[PDB]
Amino acid sequence: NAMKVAVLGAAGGIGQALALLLKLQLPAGTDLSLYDIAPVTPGVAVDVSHIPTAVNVKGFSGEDPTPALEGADVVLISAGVARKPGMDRSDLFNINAGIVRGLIEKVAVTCPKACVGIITNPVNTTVAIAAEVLKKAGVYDKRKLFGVTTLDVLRSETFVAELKGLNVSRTSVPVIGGHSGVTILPLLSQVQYAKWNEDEIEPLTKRIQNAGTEVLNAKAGGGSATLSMAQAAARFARSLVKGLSGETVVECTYVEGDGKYARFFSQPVRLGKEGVEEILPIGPLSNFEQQALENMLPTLRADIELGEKFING
Amino acid sequence: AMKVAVLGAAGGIGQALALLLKLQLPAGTDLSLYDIAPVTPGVAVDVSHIPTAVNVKGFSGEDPTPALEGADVVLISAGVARKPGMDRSDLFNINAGIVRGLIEKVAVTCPKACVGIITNPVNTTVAIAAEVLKKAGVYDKRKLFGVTTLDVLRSETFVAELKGLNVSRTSVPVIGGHSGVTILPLLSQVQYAKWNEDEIEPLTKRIQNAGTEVLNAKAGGGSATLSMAQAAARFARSLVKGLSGETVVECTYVEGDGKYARFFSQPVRLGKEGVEEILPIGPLSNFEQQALENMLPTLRADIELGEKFING
Ligand SMILES: [Cl-]
Ligand SMILES: [Cl-]
Ligand SMILES: [Cl-]
Ligand SMILES: [Cl-]
Repeated sequence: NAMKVAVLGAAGGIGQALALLLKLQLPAGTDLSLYDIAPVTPGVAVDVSHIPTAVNVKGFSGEDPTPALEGADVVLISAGVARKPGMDRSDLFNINAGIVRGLIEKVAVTCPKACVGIITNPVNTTVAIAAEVLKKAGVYDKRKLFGVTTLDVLRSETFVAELKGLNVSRTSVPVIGGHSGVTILPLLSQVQYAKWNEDEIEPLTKRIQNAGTEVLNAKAGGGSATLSMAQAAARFARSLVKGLSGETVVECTYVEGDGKYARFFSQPVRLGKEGVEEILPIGPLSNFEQQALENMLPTLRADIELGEKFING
Repeated sequence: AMKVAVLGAAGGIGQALALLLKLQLPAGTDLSLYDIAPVTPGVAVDVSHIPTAVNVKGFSGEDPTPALEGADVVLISAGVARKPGMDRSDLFNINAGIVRGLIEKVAVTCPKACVGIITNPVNTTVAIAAEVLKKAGVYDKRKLFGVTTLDVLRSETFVAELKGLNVSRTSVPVIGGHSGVTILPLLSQVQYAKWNEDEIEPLTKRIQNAGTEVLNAKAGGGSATLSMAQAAARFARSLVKGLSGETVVECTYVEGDGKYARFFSQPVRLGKEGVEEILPIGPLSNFEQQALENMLPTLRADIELGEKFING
């Protein structure tokens, strides 16, 4: 089963780093298709094609992603602008909403059965945009639409391991909710081998929720979280590919589930041959987490409604 | 606890290289990032969120000394890249000065480090680095390298595709230098490959002009950055392994016996002091012997240009 992974937004900061990681991490025989408007894109593919791995790479540019999307099983969307010094979530939605819409319109007609991973922010909102564009095209499969939240997981694993003296490579931290601010809810109470003092929970939780700011407000001037976001995306794509290939994997991801909390909600999901295999429950929460969960819902629902309205008016 | 420093960590190669090193270096290795651009501390914070046991820190401003404290390996990728129509030598005027400045700081801050020059033109900038190191009275031939590893990746890739070999396990030696006519893949030493008369020259020319092929395909967006980062990361991993006591052999541009040129790329066993032993190029085919004769005058001029930038 020769998998095909397409990257829409392969010329941007996240996109190029993601192209590199996929070239190095994808299983042998996988096809990697890179697309973006900029004419540098075919050149990004040629650059990447020189790395000696058994992953076939092709690059495409111009206004039409259809050629790049041919036979795609996984479509990763990293197009648009990332959060940079002096930009609010409003700037992201302002620029990225129309970009995501146009790309999904092409996914809908070119590879409607692909699993789509939305990396472009704000994920809470941009995933709803994608769902509505797919619905309008009459091909919406909620098992195949994902908001990539994995970066919150990487950050959680890194900080928990640092603070509690655990193995950074083998520490597991579930993260539920959404992908921004108070919607990011790391389930610190479910981490093994970590004894928490009351005073550590809130500061660590706020640190994880506000981690993007540490990058933007770094000394001397700061920048965007380009590289960690690419690795988070690559890690997610890896899990999707495994699921599509028949291997059992579980990832916290933003999907349209039972709607008990919000239409879209990130929780553990077992991935399979059709994308979502089973949306697993969030498990037991501490009083702090239960409270944090209840607190985020109005913000999350608003993020969702903003994306739905962008397409439906 | 080994320490790897990247001078030019905010550029295209640099950022990608910071990412790969964070993911590929052994557990407990320190990674230090520096660039004049003020985004560099942010690049390190960005990379630090990736959960691996590699500790990373970033530095900016005009002084790289803080970034070089205790470095065992120093990778220099700073400077500008090619524009469509240029050869690697046309970058000399801008990059010669950037390399000199950085090496003056390496010379006084971490003179015992293995220095890998990625900044083009490598054939010349390595010579610049050597002479700067000599004026500081700390030049150690065993610790200065021109990174040619991208020629090896390209060779491995093109040979595996053309000859039906395993791309992960095909070994292709590459000698000479790092420029159009100085890159010499020793296709005759590749195992499991019967070469047709008409296959050798086109494949050699393809390996030699690969940098130009990426440059043209990017349509003004620069030269190779992503494959170059992996090539630089692989070379760094080999140096670290050598420094740690493991045996590894890599084709790399170093100051040897001067038989071909003062600096020449050939297989080198790496060890605790950097170069452990510069190995012979082995048997060459008639085509390879002739390709080697044809490059020597160009290679010698590339070196002399770098020597004259510092000495006069
Ligand atoms: Cl490699
Ligand atoms: Cl979001
Ligand atoms: Cl890697
Ligand atoms: Cl990871």
